[PDB]
Amino acid sequence: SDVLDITADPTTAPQTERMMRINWKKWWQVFYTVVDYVNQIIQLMSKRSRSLNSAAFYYRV
Repeated sequence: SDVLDITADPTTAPQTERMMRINWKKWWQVFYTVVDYVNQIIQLMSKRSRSLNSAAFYYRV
């Protein structure tokens, strides 16, 4: 497919190892996503100077 775009797909390995690694990467990716999410709030904090009511949205509800 394409000009050598797909020339490394047939690893032909129906093994639980790689599959479980994908399962682990799914958790691992969202684990850094939840961090990035909070990090984004910290970026928002810069555009929304004085984010006391924002960060403490818990008590705001």
